[PDB]
Amino acid sequence: AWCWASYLEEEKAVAVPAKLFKEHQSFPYNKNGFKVGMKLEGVDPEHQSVYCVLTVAEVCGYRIKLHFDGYSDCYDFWVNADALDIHPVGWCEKTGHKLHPPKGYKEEEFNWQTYLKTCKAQAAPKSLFENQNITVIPSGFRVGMKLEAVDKKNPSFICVATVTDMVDNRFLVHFDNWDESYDYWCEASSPHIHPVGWCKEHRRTLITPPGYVKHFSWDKYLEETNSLPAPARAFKVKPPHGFQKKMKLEVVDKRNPMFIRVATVADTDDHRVKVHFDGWNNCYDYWIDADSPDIHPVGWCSKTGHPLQPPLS
Amino acid sequence: AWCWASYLEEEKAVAVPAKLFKEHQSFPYNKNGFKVGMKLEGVDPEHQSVYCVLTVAEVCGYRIKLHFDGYSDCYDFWVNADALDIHPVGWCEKTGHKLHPPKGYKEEEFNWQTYLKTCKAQAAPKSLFENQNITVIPSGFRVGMKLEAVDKKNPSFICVATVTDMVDNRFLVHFDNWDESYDYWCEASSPHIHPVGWCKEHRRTLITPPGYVKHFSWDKYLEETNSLPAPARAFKVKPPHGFQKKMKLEVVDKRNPMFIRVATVADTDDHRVKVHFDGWNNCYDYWIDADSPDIHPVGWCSKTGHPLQPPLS
Ligand SMILES: [Co+2]
Ligand SMILES: [Co+2]
Ligand SMILES: [Co+2]
Ligand SMILES: [Co+2]
Ligand SMILES: [Co+2]
Ligand SMILES: [Co+2]
Ligand SMILES: [Co+2]
Ligand SMILES: [Co+2]
Ligand SMILES: [Co+2]
Ligand SMILES: [Co+2]
Repeated sequence: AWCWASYLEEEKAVAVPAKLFKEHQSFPYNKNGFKVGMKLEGVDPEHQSVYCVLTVAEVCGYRIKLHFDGYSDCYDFWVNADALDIHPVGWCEKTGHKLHPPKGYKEEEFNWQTYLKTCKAQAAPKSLFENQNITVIPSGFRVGMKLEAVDKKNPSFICVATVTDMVDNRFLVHFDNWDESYDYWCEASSPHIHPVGWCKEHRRTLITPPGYVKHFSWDKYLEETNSLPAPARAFKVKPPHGFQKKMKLEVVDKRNPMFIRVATVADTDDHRVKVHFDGWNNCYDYWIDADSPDIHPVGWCSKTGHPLQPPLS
Repeated sequence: AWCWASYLEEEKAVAVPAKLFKEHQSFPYNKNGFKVGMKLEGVDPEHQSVYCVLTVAEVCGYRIKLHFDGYSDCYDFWVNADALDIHPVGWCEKTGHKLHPPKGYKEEEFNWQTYLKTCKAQAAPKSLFENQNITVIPSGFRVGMKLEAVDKKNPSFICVATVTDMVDNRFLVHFDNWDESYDYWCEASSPHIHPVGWCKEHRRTLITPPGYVKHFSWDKYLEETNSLPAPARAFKVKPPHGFQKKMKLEVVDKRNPMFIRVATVADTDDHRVKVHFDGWNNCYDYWIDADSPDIHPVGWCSKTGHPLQPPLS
């Protein structure tokens, strides 16, 4: 019978200290009020500019598995009870964002009120959303501003981007003249964004928009698109995460995300940790942002009622 | 007879745009009120924690050559009329900083009033100091806070440092357990400073203080020295400078600093430009911070009454 106490002893090891985990990573303040069958609205994680109709398909401790109504279960995904890119039924209508209805339906005709009755289902209550009354820190970022952004789907490339929306303390990065498939949400301290002129001065090759870098001028482009660059003072410095090699923690199995496993910090860089699942081969290691809501301190699973997968026997 | 107009034409070249130069680099707002013989107080540029008695030895356009009273002329140095690390007679006494008197004198016995009469000289008036009433931007930096700083004298090395003083919007970086010879003044956006934990996560080797990195803990050290780390949010992002290769500008000859020469941006990095003096061999090129008060737009010398050395014949 395995426990963290004796495991730390035998292994002569140490946990990543609790104080290094941020609010969404650490022990939650409250219970998981979500119930299977509850419906809500959510950003499609692979199409981050798109809002979708979602149902809680499963609940596990402080986490929920969400399902795209009327679509295949292969798209299902797990987030914690306090996730940021989920909203209550009605939020899209309230804020004027476009809501993708379930499969078979027309966007115009969809009507939550009738849909909830048909499905004999309740919407998750508004109290559950940790994002209903977020304290808005002042920011230099505004919709329309341009900048230089890593393509998260191809992180080798830095590209011309624009802020196309803002919600609470987050904003949506969109790559000019590309499909919205590559959009992503981040904040002002993101290590994946830089002011215009960054690439040139760091000897990196800026990917310019399709239909247009050996000539490209930011100035000409800003002028022709009647746009402003995000001011440099708007960007913030990402605090060092302080995670060290060999420290222990609990982390979601990216590949079988129903599980959380005992893990070790194998490696570290300026904004990522390389996680190793104890007892597994090293080819199951992987890199994840050190601020990720899917890594947690020792004890998280216990305190929140989620099973911890012990080290592979 | 050489002029910038015809030189730009013949060379088929372009000036660095005026708008890229910062306030201390660009055309000044007022004349140079300094006069030879005027006395003042100044930071010793090679010992930046030390204040010294200085005399204006020469005036050229908007610049002044300053002399350390009673010491060798080899120490003389040039700054612009609006320099930051010069202060009026009496400033050290006003602010409680230690003033190094001229050679031969005792620090305690030195007395500006009697010294000015003996030398039959006037102190530069307080109006001349662009630093007398500087608008103080709010900052997270406070005296005592620790951080990681490049050694500017050996910029290969990042080392453990502390903020040991603050004046207007600048602060003094001091390397723990080293001589003060390595101190230097900077601001919150300096590319030479980073929060604690930076080095470890960027695969750099932090130089720890003498008398103490394969074991070093920032936490233990902060605790034992009863000190706080400068918060990450206090650091700011250095705006890209926008200087491009082949662009023309005017710049001080670092090696014979009485002269300002026609120059070309030869190379660029994240915070520096490599200047080339037109007509000279490439072995006279050198690197300088792109925010340096010694590089200026085409026309600076004309408008301020400083001679421009044309391209070497
Ligand atoms: Co569709
Ligand atoms: Co577009
Ligand atoms: Co797709
Ligand atoms: Co990254
Ligand atoms: Co970094
Ligand atoms: Co002395
Ligand atoms: Co010291
Ligand atoms: Co010395
Ligand atoms: Co440097
Ligand atoms: Co940089």
